[PDB]
Amino acid sequence: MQLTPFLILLRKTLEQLQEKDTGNIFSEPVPLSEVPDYLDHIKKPMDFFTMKQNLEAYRYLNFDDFEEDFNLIVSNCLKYNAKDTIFYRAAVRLREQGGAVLRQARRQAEKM
Ligand SMILES: CC(=O)c1c[nH]c2ccccc12
Repeated sequence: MQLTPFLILLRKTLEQLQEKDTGNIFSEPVPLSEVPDYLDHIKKPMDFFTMKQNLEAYRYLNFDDFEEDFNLIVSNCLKYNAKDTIFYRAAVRLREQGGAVLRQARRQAEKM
């Protein structure tokens, strides 16, 4: 299995996931200056910009590596934000719509 086609696939998949986050609330790290209690609750922050950096640093070499960080984006947001917020429901929506993107992309990776 070759590295370059796999990274091309992950780049495309990341772009498709970012397209689902229409408010761009997951595009960059949660601003810790605005939420000093965030790290009291969240052990490993994650966001799409950090994922892009990890991808280009060759830190994702299987689909699980990539999907685990996506799941952190979702789970951190569900954990930190109250159920009655836009942010919480945006993580639900991203889990649902992004899971579909991920299933098709993992299938492409399995074809490699
Ligand atoms: C994705 C997320 O939880 C957040 C994204 N931006 C934020 C700002 C304040 C509190 C939380 C957030």
